[PDB]
Amino acid sequence: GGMKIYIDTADVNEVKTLVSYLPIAGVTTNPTIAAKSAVKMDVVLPQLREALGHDGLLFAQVISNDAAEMIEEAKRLHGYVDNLIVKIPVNKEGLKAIKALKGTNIRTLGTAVYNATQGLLAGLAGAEFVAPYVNRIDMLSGNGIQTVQSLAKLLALHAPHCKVFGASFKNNQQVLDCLQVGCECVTIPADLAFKMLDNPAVDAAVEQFQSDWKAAYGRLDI
Amino acid sequence: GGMKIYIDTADVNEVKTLVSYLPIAGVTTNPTIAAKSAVKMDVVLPQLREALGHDGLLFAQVISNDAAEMIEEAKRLHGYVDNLIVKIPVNKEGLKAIKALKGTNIRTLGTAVYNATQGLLAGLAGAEFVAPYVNRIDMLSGNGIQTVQSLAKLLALHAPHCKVFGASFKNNQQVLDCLQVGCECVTIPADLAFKMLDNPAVDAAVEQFQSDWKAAYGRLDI
Amino acid sequence: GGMKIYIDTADVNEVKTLVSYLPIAGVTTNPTIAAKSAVKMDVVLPQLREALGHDGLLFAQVISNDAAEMIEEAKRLHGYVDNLIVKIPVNKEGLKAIKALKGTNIRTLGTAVYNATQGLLAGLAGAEFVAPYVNRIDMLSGNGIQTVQSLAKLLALHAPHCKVFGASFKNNQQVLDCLQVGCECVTIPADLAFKMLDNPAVDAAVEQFQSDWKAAYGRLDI
Amino acid sequence: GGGGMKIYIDTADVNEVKTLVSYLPIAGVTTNPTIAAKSAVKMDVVLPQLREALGHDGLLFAQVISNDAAEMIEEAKRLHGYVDNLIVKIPVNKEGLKAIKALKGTNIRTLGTAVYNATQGLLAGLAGAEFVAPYVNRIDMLSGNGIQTVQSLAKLLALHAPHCKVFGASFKNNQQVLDCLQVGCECVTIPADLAFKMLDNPAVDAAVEQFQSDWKAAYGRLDI
Amino acid sequence: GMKIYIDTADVNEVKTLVSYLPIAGVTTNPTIAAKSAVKMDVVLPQLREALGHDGLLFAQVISNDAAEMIEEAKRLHGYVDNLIVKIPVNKEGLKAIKALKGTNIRTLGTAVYNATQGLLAGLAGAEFVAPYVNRIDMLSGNGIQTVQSLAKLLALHAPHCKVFGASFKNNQQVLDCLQVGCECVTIPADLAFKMLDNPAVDAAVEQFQSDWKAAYGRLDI
Amino acid sequence: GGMKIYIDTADVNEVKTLVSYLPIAGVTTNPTIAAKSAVKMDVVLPQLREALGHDGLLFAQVISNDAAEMIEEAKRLHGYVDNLIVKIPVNKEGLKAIKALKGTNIRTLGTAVYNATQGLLAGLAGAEFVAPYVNRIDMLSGNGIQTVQSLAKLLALHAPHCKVFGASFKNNQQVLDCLQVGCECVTIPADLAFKMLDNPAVDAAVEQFQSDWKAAYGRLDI
Amino acid sequence: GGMKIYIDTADVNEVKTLVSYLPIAGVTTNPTIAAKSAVKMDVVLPQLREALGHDGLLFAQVISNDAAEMIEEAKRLHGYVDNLIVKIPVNKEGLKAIKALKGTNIRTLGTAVYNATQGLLAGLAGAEFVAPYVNRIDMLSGNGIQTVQSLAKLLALHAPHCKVFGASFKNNQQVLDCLQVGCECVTIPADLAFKMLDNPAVDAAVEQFQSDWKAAYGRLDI
Amino acid sequence: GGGGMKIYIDTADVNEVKTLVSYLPIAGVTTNPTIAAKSAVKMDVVLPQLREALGHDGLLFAQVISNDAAEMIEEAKRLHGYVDNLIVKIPVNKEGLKAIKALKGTNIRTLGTAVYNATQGLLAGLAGAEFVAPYVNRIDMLSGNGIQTVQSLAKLLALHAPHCKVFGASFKNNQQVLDCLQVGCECVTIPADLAFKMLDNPAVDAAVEQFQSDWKAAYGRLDI
Amino acid sequence: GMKIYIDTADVNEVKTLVSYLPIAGVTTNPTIAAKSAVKMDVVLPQLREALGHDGLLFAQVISNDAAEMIEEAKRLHGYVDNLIVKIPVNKEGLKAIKALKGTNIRTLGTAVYNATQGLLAGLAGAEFVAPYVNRIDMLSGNGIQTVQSLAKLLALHAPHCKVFGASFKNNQQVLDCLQVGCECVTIPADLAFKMLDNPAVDAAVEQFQSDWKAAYGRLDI
Repeated sequence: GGMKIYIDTADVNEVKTLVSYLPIAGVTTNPTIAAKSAVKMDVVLPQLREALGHDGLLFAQVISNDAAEMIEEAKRLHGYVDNLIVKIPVNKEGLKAIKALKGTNIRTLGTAVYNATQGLLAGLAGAEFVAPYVNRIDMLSGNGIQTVQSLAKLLALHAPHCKVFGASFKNNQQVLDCLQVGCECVTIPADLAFKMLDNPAVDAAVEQFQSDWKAAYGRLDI
Repeated sequence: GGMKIYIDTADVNEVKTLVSYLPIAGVTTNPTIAAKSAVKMDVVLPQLREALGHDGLLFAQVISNDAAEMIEEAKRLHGYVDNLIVKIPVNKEGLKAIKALKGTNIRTLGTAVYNATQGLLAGLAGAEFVAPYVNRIDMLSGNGIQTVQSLAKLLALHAPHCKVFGASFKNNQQVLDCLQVGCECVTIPADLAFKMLDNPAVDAAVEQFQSDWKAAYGRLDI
Repeated sequence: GGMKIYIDTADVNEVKTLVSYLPIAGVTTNPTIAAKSAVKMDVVLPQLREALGHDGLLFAQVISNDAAEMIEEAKRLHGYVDNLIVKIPVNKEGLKAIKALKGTNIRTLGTAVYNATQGLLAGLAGAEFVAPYVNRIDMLSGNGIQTVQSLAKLLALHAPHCKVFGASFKNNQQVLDCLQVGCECVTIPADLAFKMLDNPAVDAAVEQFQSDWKAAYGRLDI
Repeated sequence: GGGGMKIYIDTADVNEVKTLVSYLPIAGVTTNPTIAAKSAVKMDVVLPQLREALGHDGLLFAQVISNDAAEMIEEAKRLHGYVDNLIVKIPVNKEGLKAIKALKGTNIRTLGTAVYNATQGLLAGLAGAEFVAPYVNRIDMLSGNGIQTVQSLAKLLALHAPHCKVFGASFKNNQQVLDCLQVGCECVTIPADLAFKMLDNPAVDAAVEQFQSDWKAAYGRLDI
Repeated sequence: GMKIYIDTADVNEVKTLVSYLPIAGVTTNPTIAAKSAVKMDVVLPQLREALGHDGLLFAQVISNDAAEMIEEAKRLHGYVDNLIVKIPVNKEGLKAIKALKGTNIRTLGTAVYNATQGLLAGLAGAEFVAPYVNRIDMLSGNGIQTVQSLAKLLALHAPHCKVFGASFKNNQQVLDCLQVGCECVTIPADLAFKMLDNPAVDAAVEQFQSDWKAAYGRLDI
Repeated sequence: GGMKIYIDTADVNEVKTLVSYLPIAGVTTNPTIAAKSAVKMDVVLPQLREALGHDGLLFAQVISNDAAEMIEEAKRLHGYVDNLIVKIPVNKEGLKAIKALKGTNIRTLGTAVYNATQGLLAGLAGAEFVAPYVNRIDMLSGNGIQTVQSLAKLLALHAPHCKVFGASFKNNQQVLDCLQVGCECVTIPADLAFKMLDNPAVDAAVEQFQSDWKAAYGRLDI
Repeated sequence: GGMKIYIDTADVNEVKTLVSYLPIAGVTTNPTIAAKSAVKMDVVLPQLREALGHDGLLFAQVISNDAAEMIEEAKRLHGYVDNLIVKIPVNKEGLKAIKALKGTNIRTLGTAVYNATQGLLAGLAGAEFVAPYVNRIDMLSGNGIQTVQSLAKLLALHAPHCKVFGASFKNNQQVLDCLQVGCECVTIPADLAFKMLDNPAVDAAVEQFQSDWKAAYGRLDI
Repeated sequence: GGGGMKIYIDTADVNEVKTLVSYLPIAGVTTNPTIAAKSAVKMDVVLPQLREALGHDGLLFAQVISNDAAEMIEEAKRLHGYVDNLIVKIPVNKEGLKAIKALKGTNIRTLGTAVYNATQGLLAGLAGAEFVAPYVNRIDMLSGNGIQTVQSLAKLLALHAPHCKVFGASFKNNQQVLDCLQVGCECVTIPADLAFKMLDNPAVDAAVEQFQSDWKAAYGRLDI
Repeated sequence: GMKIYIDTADVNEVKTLVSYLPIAGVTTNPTIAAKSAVKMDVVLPQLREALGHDGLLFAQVISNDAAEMIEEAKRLHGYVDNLIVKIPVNKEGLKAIKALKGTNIRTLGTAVYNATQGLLAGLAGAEFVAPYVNRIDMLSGNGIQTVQSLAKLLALHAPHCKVFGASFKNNQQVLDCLQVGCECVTIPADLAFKMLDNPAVDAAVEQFQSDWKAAYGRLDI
C-alpha cells in the first residue's frame, strides 16, 4: 500500500522537509534518538504525526528492563498518539511483554534483533514486526543481509503474521538489499534520507537536456 | 496486450516507416530527441499520433527544474494529445511533481534513472513507469542489466502499480535482456530499430530456399 | 493433447511408415524439402493428410520476397488442405504479411528464426508459432539451445499467444533439450525419426529376456 | 493424501513377498522375464499366487516376450486376464511402440520398460503408456547418467505427456531409490535383496541399546 | 505457533521456559527421563500442568519386540491427553507403527539416521519422523542434507507425515532445519536457556537507557 | 604444435582442397569412411599422405574381431605409410590388442568409445588416444560433452600419456565444446569442414568494407 | 608493458588529443574508417605514427577478395610504416594469405571474427591476433562476451601464440568485460574514448573538495 | 611475510593517530581535502606532525586541489617535499590523468583517487599510478556495486597493469573492509570512528567475564 | 602430523587418547582448567609427560589489563617448554600481543568471534588465532564462513598467522574447518572419545570374523 520507507528521527523539522518530496510512510524513534532532541515523548509524538501529514505508523520504544514495567510503558505510549506501535527489545523480559500484549490492540515490534533466532521467537510470541540492526550485524559478524534473508524466510514459513522491519543502515545498497530479500519495509536515518537522491548523473543529464532544448527552440518553454 | 516495443524518436517519417512492418506500441521522446526535430511539442505530438496509426501511448518530458513549473508543463503536455504520459526526471524537485500529480489523470514516468534507489522512490511516489538508462548505466557503473533486474523485483514486491520501462540501448541483446529480467516494455532508438531484423544468415537461407525451388519447378510459383 | 512430435518431409511413403509406430502429430514442409520430392503442393498436401491418419496440423511455406505476394500464396496454401499453418520467413517483408494475416482465419508460423529478436517480433506481430533453426544456430554462433530458452521465456512473458516450434535437428539430445527449455513442439527430419529408437542396449536386453525364458519354459510362449 | 502406492518389490518369489509385505508398506509386485524364469512357474499360476501373497489389491506387473507387435498384443491380453489389476510391461522399441499404440483406449494399461534414455520414455508416454521404467543402475553402467535421465524424463512428461509417470527400476542401493523419488519418480520397484537390507543401520541399534541401558540403570528394569 | 518444543523431563525447567518462551510442548526420550528417574505416569501429568496449555507431549517406548511396544504405547497414551508415542524406526518399530495406524494412538518415528527409514515410517502411518541432526553430523556429516531430502520426499510421497527436528547443539542447526522443510523442532533445555542471552542486545539496551538518563534524569516515560 | 584439426575422409580431392586454406593436422579413416572410397588401404594411405602435404598423423582402423588378427592387421597398417596410428575398438578383444601393442612402436587409438569407462581402460592399457563418438553418444544417452569432459579429466589424473581425440560431429559448437573441455585434437567430417567458415555476416561485413572503399577512392586499390 | 588500450580511427588530430592524457597503445584502422578520412594509406600511416608519440603497433586492413592479392597488399602496407600488423578478414581466402604470410616478417591479425570457430582457425593458421566484433555479435546472436571468453580459452589451450583483440564496442562495460575474460588488448572508437572518463560523480566530488578547502584556508593553495 | 602494511587511518587529527597507533597495527595515514580542512592546519605543518604521531616511517597520503594538470604537478612536488615517504593523491579525470602521465618515472609516486568505476582505475594504472582508491561506500550509494567494482578492478590490474594495486577507501562497517581485502585489495584506509569501534564485540567481553568467574569460583582469586 | 589437539586439563584423558589417537598437543582455557582446579605450574608438566612427545601446549591468561597479561604470559611460558600463551583479542589483548611480539613467547589470539579481530591479531604478531566455531554458530550462525574468510584473509595479508579451529560439538564442524583453511584444530575430550566409535565399523568387523570362523574354525591366520 506504499508504506515502505520510514524515517528514523525525532526532529519535527526534518520530517516536514523530507515528507515534502519523499514518499515517507511514517516515523520511528528509539531512546537514543529521542534523547538527542531532549523532548518528552507525550509532546514530540503528536508533533511527529502532524509533521508527517498523513495517518502513517509511528514507532516508540520502551526503556525499562522489567516486563511488568514494559507493559505499563507500552500502554502509556499507545495513548500518547494514534497509530503507534510499541518497540520492545527482544530479550528475556522483552518476550514476556510481547507475550502478554499479544491479542490486545497494542501492536508490538521486536527491536534490537541481531540474529534470526531472536527474530523468530519474537514473531512466535506475537510481535507484528521484528527489526534487525543490519549495519550493526555487519560490524559484529558481517552477515547483515544474510540474517535478514534467513529471518524473513523463517517467518513466512512458521509465523507469517510477523514481518521483518529493516533498520540500521549506512548506504542505499543495504536498504535495497533488505527490501529485495524479504523485508516488508525499512527505516532509514535522516542523514541517509537527505543523501538518497543526490545523483550527479541526473543533474548532468538535465543540464544537457535543457542545453539542447534552448539550441533548437531558443527558450525553455513547452 | 502486445504493447511492448516502443520507438524513441520525434521523426514522423521514421514512425511511419517502422510501424508499417514492425509491431510498434508507441512513441517516446526526450528533450534531446525532440530538439533534433526542433518542431514544437503541441504540433509534433498530434503528428506522431497520426503517424503511429493507433491509439498507442505517447511520452513527452518536462524541461523546467522547478517542481511547480514541471506540474504546469505536465498539464500542458497532457492536453496536446490523448494517451500521453509525462516523463519526469527522478530528482528532488521531480519527486515533488510526481507526488503532486499522483491521483490525477496525468500518468507520469520516472526518467533519468541511474540506480534502483531513485526508481523505487519514483514508483512509491505515484509514477506509473520508471525508465533506467541501461547503456548510460553500463558507462558509469557497468551494471545496467543488474540495475534493471533489481528494480523490477523491488517494484513487483513493494510498488506493483509501477513497472520498469527499458530505455537507452545500443544493441539487440541489451533489449532482450531487459525484457527477460522483468521489464514491462522497451523503447529503442530509430537507428537500432532499422538494424534489428538485419540478419545476413536469414537472407542466405531465404535465397537458398527459392533457389532450390527454381531448380525443381523452373519458377517461383506455388 | 499429444501433438508434440512433427516430421519434416514431403515423402508420402515415409509418413505412412513412421506414423505406423510413432505418435506423429503432423507433417511440416519447406521449399527445399518440397523441391526434392518435385511434387506440386496442391497434390502432396492432400496426400500427406491421408498419410497422417488424423487431422493433425500441416505446415507449408511461402516463396515470394514481397508481402503482397506472400499473402496471396498464404491464401492458396490455406485452401489446399484443412488444418494448415502457413510458414513465413521472419524478415521485413515477412512481418508485413504476418501483420496483415493477423485476425484472419489463416494461422501463420515464423520460420528462419536465428535469434530471439526476430522470434519475439514475429510473435508480437501475430504469428502463432516461431521456428528457430537450432542446428544452424549452433553452426553460426553455437547457442541454439540458449536462443530457444531465451525466446521461450520472452514469449511466455510478453507474447503468450505465440509458442516456440523447434526445428533443424541432428541428434536426439538437441530435440529433448528444446522440449525441456520451453518448446511447445518440435519437428525432426525423417532420417532422425528412423534413427530415434535405435538403441543396441534395448535389443540386447530383449534378447537376454528371451534367452532366459527359453531356458526355463523351453519356449517363447506365455 | 499420497495414496501410499510408492514402494514395489521386483520378484517372482511368493515367500519373499509374504515376508516383506508383513512389515514393509509394499504397494505391489513387478516381474520381468528373467525374474519370472528363475521361479520356473508359469505366469498363469504365479500371478494369482503373488496377488494372494501381496495381501491387498495392489498393482501387479508382467512383461511380454515376443518381438512381433501383433504377438505382443495377444500376450498382453492373456496376461491381463490372469489376475486383476495387472499392468502389462512392453519394451520401448519400434514393435513395442506399435503395441502401446494399439493398446491405448482399451482396458489394458501398459508400462514402457527397458528404457535407457529419455527419448524412449517420451515417445512411449505420447504413444499411450501410463508408466515408463528407466533402468537406473543399467544406465549408470552404460552412460553414467541414470539419475539425470530420470530427472529429464520426468520433466519432459510433466510438460508434454502428463498422463504418463516415471517408474524407477533397477536399483543397487538406497541412495539411487531416494534420488529417483526426489527428481520426479511417481514410484519405484526394488529387488528383494535390497528391500531386506533397507532398514539395516547399526547406528540405530546402538542408540536403542543406549536408551535401554540408561533405563535399566535408573529404574532397575525395562518397565514403563 | 506450534513450532518450538523442549526436550526435557525437568518440570521446573518447563515452568521457567514457558514463562517467557512460546513453548509448543514437551518431548522426552528414555535417556532424558531416566536422568530425572521420575516415573512416566507421574511426570507426564506434571508436564501437562507445567506447560500451561494443551500442547502435544511425546514419550518413547523401550522394548525391542513390536508386541511389547504396542503394550507400552497403550500405557503411555493413557497417562495424559494429547500424547504421541515415539517409536524407533527399525523392523520391529515399523510393525508397531503399522499396528497403531488407524487407532487414536498417533506415532512419531524416532532414531532416524537416514531418509530411507524416515520415508518408510511415513508410508507406514507415522505422523512425524525425527532425525537426529547432530548425531547424523557425527556419523556421516550430512544432518541438514538428510533433513532437507526427507522433508521433500514426504511432501511428494507421504504428505500426512512431517519432519520433526531433534538432536541439536547450536541455534544454527535449529534454524537450518526450520528452513529446509521441518514442521517443528525440539531443543534441549540447555540450548533453550542459551537461545536468548545475546551480549550485543544487552549492551544495546544499556546504551539506550544510559542515553535516556543523561537527557532526562531517570527511566521515566 | 598446431596439430589440432584433423579431417575424417578417404577422399583425396577433399584432402587437397581443404588443406590449401585450412590448418589441417592430418587425416582419419574408419571402415565405413574407407569403404565409401573403396580403394585399398595399402594404396590410399600413401595417396592421403601426399595429398596432406606434410608429415601429419594418419589413422587407420582394424577390421577383425579376433585379438590376434587385430595385431596382425595393426602391424600391416603401420607398414603402409609413416606416422600412422592404428585405431582399435575398445572392446574385450580390442583391449587385448591394445595390451599386446603397448611398448611397440605401433601407437594405438581407442575408438568406438561410448562412455568414460572404456576410454579410461583403453588409456591404462597403453593407448595413445581415445576417440569418443560425441554425436552418437548424444543420440544414445544425450551426454556427449559430459562424457568427453569426464574422460579428459580422468586421463589427466590417472593416465596422462593418453589424450581424448574428439570424433563424430554434426555442428561447429560440438567441436568447440570438445576442445574446450579437454580434448587434445578433433577430427571432423569433410562436409562439416566445408561449412565451417561459411558465415553470411562475414561476407556482408567484407562487402560493406570494400563498398565504402569504392565510394571514397573510386577503386579497390591500396 | 602497458599496451592495452588502442584507438580505432584515422583522424590524426583525434590521436594527438587522446594520447595527450590517455595511455594509448596504438592506432587501428579499417577500410570504412579509412574511407571517412579520405586519405591515402601511405600518407596517413606515417602521420598516425608521429601523432602516437611512440613506436606502438599500427593496424591496417587489406581490401581485395583473393589471397594472392591480399598478400601483395599486405606487403605494401607493411612497407608504409614500422611496427604495422596487417588485418585480414577470416574467410576462405583470408586463411590462405595468413597461411602464406606465416613465417615471414609480416605479422597478421584476423579480423571480422563473428564466432570462435573462425577465431581458432585463424590462430592455428599463423595469425598473431584475432579480432571479434563484440557489439556486432551482440546484435546478431547476443553472445559477444561469451564468444570472446570461449575464443580466449581455445587459443590459450590450443594456439597460445595467438591472442584475442577485442573490437567493436559501444560502452565501457563491454570493453572491461573483454579484458576480464581473456582479451590481450582492446581497440575502441574515438567517440567512446572521449566519453570514457565522463563521470559527473567525479566532478561533483572534486568540486566538494575545493569547496571545503576554500572554507578553511580561504584559497585553493597548498 | 606480508610486510604488515595493511590498515591505514583516514584522518588529519594528530591526537587520534597517536591513540590508535598505540594499540592497533596501523600502517600509515591518508588525507583528503575535506579531512584536512576540518583540522584547519596547513599541509606543510600537519604532515610532519602526522609522521611523528605515526611513530614509524609509514606511508603518508596527501591530495592536490587544483583542476589544471600543470598546477597539479606543481602541487604534487610541494607535497612530496613536506615529509618523507609521501604518496600524492590525484583525482582520476582527464586533467588528473595528465599529471599521472607526467609524474611517471619520477621519484613522486601517485595514487588515483575519486575512483567510482573500474574504467577510471584501469586507465590510472596504465598511466603510471602505483595505487587506485575506489570509494566503496560512495559507489554503494550511487550504483550499489562497490565490492563488485573493487573485485573487477583488482582482477583487471592483476592481468593488465600489475604495477598498480587497489587501495580500498570510504568504509562504514567492518564487513566492507574485510570484503575488499578478500576480493583483491592490497590495503585499506578506514575512518577514525570506524577504527575506534573495530574491536567492539560484547560477546568477547561476556566470554572473558565467564572465564574469570569460573577461575574465581575454583581458585578463590585471579592468580595463575 | 600436528593437526589434532585435545582441549582438556585431564591428564588421564590425555594418556588414554594418546595411546591410540595421533594427538599433536593439549590446549587449555580458564574454564577447563578451573573445572579440574589443578594449579597450572603443576598440571602443565603433567600434560607434557602424558603427551609423550614435545608437542605444543597452550595456556590462557586471565587478567583484564595488558600489563598483568604480560606478567601472566611470562609465568605460563616458564612452567613448561614449548608453551604458547592464549590471549583474548580485545584492545588490551592486542597490546599484550604487540608487547610479546619479537620475544621467545609466542601467542595465540583466542575468543575470536569475527574475522576482524582475527586479522588484527595476526597483524599484531599472533602466531595463531582461534575462532569459537560453535559459539559463533550460536550468536550469528556463520561459524564456518567466518573461519573460511579469516583463513583466506591471513593467507593474503598476514601469512605468519594461521587459523586454529576451536569450540566444536560434532565431527562435521571439525572437518569443515580443516577443509576451509584451518592449519589445525583443538577438540574437547568428550568429542575425541566419540570420534572413532562407529557402529557400522563394529558390525562390519564382526561380520568379517563371523564369516572367517564359519569357513576355517577360529580367528587363525
